[PDB]
Amino acid sequence: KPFSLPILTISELTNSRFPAPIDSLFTAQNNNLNVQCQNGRCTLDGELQGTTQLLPSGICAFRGRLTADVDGSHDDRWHMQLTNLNGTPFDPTEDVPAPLGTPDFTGLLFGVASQRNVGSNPNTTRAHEAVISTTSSQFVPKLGSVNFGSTSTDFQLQQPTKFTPVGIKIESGHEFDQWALPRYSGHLTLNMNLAPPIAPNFPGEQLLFFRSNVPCAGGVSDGVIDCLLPQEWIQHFYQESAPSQSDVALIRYVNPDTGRTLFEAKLHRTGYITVAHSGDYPLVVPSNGYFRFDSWVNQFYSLAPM
Amino acid sequence: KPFSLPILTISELTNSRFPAPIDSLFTAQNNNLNVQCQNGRCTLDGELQGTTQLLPSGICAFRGRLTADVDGSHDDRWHMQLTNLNGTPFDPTEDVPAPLGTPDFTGLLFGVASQRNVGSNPNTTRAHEAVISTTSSQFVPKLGSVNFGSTSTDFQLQQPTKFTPVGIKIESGHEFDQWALPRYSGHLTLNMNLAPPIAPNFPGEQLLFFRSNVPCAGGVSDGVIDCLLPQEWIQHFYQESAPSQSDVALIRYVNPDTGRTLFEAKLHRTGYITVAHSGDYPLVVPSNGYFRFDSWVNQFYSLAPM
Repeated sequence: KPFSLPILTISELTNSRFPAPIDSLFTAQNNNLNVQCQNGRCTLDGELQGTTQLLPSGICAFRGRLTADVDGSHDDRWHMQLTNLNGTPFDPTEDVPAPLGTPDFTGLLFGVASQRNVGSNPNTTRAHEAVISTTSSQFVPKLGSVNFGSTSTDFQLQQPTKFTPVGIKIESGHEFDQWALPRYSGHLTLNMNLAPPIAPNFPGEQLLFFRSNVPCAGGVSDGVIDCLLPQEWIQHFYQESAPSQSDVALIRYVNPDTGRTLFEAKLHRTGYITVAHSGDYPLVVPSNGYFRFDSWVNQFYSLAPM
Repeated sequence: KPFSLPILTISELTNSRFPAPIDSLFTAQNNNLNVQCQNGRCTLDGELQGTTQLLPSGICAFRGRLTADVDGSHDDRWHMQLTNLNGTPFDPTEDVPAPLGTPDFTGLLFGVASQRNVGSNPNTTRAHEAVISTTSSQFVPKLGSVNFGSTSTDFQLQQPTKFTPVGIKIESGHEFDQWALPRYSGHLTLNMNLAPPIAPNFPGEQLLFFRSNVPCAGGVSDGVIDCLLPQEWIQHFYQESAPSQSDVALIRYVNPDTGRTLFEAKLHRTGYITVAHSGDYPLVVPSNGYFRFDSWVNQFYSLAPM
């Protein structure tokens, strides 16, 4: 079964680490960065890794029930007992770092918490701005719960609850670090079942990122979130499950109108891209362009400079 | 090129008319309902119709700039001049009903309006709850603008602005009607370039819907939004572009574990499903099940009763 990429321009792609469109492509200078995001991780033959699931609506989202109000012990007073995103009960013994979709960054996640009542007063509803701090002592998704704070006090306990992500938030003491994983089991615990760290293994090569500037609810921020593979590619690989014939798939960025190849890159088996370049650089590419699979190669293949 | 469906269970599908997961399948009694949604419209050979675009993040979303504050003339004081979702300028002469992604229902759309400054004070940001009424006189997306109201007055004019949808809202005088199209060019205008109305053309057959219960920011509502094709199918057809060999594709709902076919349905060329059934009915199907393409048939094919 031949490997392939979907035919999608940059404005037809979704970030796999935040529900947002891709804004640009970016290659970053190497500086011993531990790149170990847990969303947007997938092998080329379609094996999802880390906390990666298929739905853009699932990325940085939560589902469960509010079971406690801990006002006066924590600023994030609303205690949310999690289920899986599909509503099945969360199983802490599953060999994953956290429930699928859980945020993989350090900072304030801004969104909306909503409820739809069951029991008496069925289908009464409410929804308000809410913030989840991924550094809070109450951010323990692998243990089965997270907390959020809100300006509104109009939340009901023991009712079905959903958190819809919208953006990030910058506050004093809460800087945003997209490459620092949260502690999924809370303070003084270490993470387990992680998708491995990623890095170029070849001299002169740098990682290529799919970059989004996501919304931010106050503070100075470019809202940058970089993913290794767009969500549509992950969805595509999952469907196709094409066997990887080598550890490296050469891909060509093409202009469909002219037919010209604009540059070439290495698409690695474990699901990331490298290019031959030195220095930070936002790629200057046409709006109609996209990657195409060329051929299987190996680790020793020398990329034409970008 | 052989036609096919993606292999996705119900909990791996996204609604094409609101960014939400599919919750259930539902067949509805016939009662001369004008079904003419404009999102989630696509032919089986991959031609998008109405206001349909590819990104779940684009469904019911807006992008543009705030260019006026009309407080004291309209409750929805913030005047948002639209661009296309990919940032290109909106072109009113394009043969579409409205910019791609525009909501196709009557009611209050609840979400978050956010901004990221350009010019001096670059990358300052803000985001607040906001509501868009699709019945407002200021809801004129085909003319190039929409308005929203907000509890916050902290919005800046002439700055890049985005509206992220979260749910619907129920207020007195603003009932929600998922099957009534808004007036894309405003009061006293009629819509143009619409994807056609849909209906069963066969005795004993009813439409099958992919149903979501979406969030709601107050009021009694089941939050039902029904789409004709999930977004992933649309994305799949767009990629494949398999020629339709007839006007009807027989599809089989299957249990992968047992191998059994649970029921059969007609997948029509113009992009909707019918089943043989009489009465409203939420389908009782296993969580692991999904549709598979069987064969091309014609209008005269008689479905096994469901």
